[PDB]
Amino acid sequence: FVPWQLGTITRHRDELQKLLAASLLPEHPEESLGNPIMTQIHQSLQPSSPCRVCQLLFSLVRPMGFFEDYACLCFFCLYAPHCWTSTMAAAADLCEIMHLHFPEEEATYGLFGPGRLMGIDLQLHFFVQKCFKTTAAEKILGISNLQFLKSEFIRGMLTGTITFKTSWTPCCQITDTTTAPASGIPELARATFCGASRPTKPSLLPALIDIWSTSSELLDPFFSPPLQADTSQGPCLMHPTLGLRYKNGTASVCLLCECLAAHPEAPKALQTLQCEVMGHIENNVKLVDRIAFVLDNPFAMPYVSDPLLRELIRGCTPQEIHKHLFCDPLCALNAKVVSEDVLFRLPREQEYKKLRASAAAGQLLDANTLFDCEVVQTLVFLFKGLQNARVGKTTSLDIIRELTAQLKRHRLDLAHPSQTSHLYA
Amino acid sequence: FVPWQLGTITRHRDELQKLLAASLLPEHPEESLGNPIMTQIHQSLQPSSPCRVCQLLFSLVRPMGFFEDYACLCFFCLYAPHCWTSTMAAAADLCEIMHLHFPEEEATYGLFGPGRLMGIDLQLHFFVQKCFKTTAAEKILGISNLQFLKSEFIRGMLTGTITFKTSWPTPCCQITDTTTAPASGIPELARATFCGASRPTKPSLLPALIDIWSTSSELLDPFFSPPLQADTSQGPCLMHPTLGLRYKNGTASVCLLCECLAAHPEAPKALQTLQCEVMGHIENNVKLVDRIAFVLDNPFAMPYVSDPLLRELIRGCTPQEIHKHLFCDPLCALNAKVVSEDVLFRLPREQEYKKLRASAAAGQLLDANTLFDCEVVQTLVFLFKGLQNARVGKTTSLDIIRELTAQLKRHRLDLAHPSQTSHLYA
Ligand SMILES: [Zn+2]
Ligand SMILES: [Zn+2]
Ligand SMILES: [Zn+2]
Ligand SMILES: [Zn+2]
Ligand SMILES: [Zn+2]
Ligand SMILES: [Zn+2]
Repeated sequence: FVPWQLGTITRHRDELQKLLAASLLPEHPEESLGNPIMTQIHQSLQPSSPCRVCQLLFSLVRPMGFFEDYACLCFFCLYAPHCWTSTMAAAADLCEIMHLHFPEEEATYGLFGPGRLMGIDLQLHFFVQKCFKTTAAEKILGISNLQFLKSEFIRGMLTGTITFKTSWTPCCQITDTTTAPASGIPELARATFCGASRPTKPSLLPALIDIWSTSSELLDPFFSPPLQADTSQGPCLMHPTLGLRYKNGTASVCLLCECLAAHPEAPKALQTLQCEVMGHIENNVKLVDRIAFVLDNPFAMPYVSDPLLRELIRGCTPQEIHKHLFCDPLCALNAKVVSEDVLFRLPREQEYKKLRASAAAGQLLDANTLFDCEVVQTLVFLFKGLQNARVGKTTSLDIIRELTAQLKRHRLDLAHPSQTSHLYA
Repeated sequence: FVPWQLGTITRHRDELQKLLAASLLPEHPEESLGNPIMTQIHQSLQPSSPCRVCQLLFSLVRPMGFFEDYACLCFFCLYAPHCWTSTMAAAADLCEIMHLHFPEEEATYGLFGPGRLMGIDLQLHFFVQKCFKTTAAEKILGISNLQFLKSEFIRGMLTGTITFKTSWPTPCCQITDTTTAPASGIPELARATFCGASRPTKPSLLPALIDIWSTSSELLDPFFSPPLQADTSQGPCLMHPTLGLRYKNGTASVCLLCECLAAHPEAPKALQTLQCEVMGHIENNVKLVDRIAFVLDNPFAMPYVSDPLLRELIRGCTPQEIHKHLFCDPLCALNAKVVSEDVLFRLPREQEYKKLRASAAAGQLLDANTLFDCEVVQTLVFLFKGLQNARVGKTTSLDIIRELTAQLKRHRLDLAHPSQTSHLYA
């Protein structure tokens, strides 16, 4: 069983349809007193609510093919960026794990939608809170403080306003002066996915473009949206920012972060683009002009094989590319955690079988070895929260002050977060 | 091809008139819902919009001496003050460079105006942001923070209010790197090319200044005819750093002595000699504005100035304009520190000039102005002019003033205290 397979998405087009419909915003929220979808998402974001996915799983465990297939999904999620595509894929792969190991269970059918799992529940379990990580007991209270803050500011993005200064061991491996520097993905994963030997799994770009052009205007039939649904903002309740807002030629749903999780050569295609932008021009041309100059060229970016991804990146505005490579802290967090090999290279069966054994034995899920820091993660969500919701000016500049300090402690070079918050969505 | 030539201005009177017309303010701005000129300038000042001049250039390369003629223009700007005249000259010399090396492409004609280039675009590219300086890649992010601040406060001067403490942050420049020697002058290649009494000077740009600004403004109390429905009391001020002409205490937001620094070959040394006369001749406690009046009442004043036009202009300025320029305004101080009258106005020796161009086209001479170059001090100067010409909160206004005073002392610039200056002058 392997995650991130476009085929798994098409197989469950029926169930996902229930998930995609349930992840759209109401067309006219002001004309109803409530809405059951928003009520449940809002409930998932209250700090003392149960985790609906953790509760589903415990329901099923009170085989062997199951702890080893589930631990694969967890490992893939741990090495995946935070975005819509990762939630879609984790949704599909959770269907498959449930249809594989539990075909007789009623929880397996009608898995998504109102009263069952929702997009936000996937986000919380696999990406925001990472319930699957193996963590020591003495780290539990500390983690809950940070999870509390994340829930509050994510809920703020849903409802529109916020209700830190009171609330705020080295935090991670980077700030750890003892540790040996990060090699890369752990050894067993490098053995299993790496090497010129490997063909690619199918790209998720077609599904992404279908769903989002059908149910939003992000890009100006797998998914059919209802009316009394907001077809201008897409299935954004599966995205970290919970909405689609436009500013300065950018949008709150970053398309290049979607590419990091939906296409096999996006991680490095962008890393080389960043290198071309910094290195080719040797004078004081500003970053959005450098991007226009690099991508003005008719052959632009030959290092990218798939002409579709090339067509997409060259179609982005210089502001979208500026925001993603140099400004937004969540884009920076997304780029540092992804492993394009784990996500998209077809695994070698001999090495994969030990990986499943090791992960289900609880050995590869303690931390993302490329980047893993709940402190920086939390501030990234706090920042996106002040960017997308009403927040007090004084806490707002408190977050900005601390995020900048941590960005430097962790060797992440961005424009100043206050500039980023002025410029972009 | 040599920049800063009155002749270059004269031949392109056609394109340059179109720039001056597009550089006046609306006559009655409140009676229209918008204005395409103001909308575009305001668009050029947003931090994530492209540089129109950079975009013109890349569109033109996507010859063998274009890169060297453009690099000469850049070198001159680097050693030119920030003012109307320097924007006019860069406009003219950009025309000339386009007719020499790109005469069949349509971009060259209709170079200026709505939908094309504007004064703000020339100012941003050649003077405020200096896109041509050779900068290391690892320093770009930091630079964009400072350019952000500059754009915002210049945009405030355009619209009237501002929309620092959040964004503000090794020596910053050669002045505060106290392990280096104190600056002596322009590079050797430039010294060889421009210096020596043997060298004849190019024509004074003062007539062009005096003509254009008297026909389309009141700054002085036909190259250019202004349209109707335009504010003919403020001149082509959208080519000037303050984006308007306002008056206070016998001064105006357009400083005439800064125009002279860029428009006339002996203004830099004349004013520095005047500064010595003002400081040194009186030996008792007479105020600076009276000392200025005493030096310039004498009928034989400033005999070190040969050109009687420059001499009469300086002597006609009010003691506040001269007080403001020599002792108070921080943008006037930066302008005096950056300018080289030799580069701008002495006829180059062609054998050494060929070496200059090769160096400048190879990027070696555009790393930094060796007389003064500090983007920190540049940014604070634009912040201060912004609080002076636009609505800014009291707490952030007094924050700029205190940081600017600290940097002024750290860079050995002796000015009156900026709070005094902000109270006194435009
Ligand atoms: Zn969970
Ligand atoms: Zn950390
Ligand atoms: Zn992104
Ligand atoms: Zn430029
Ligand atoms: Zn300095
Ligand atoms: Zn001046």
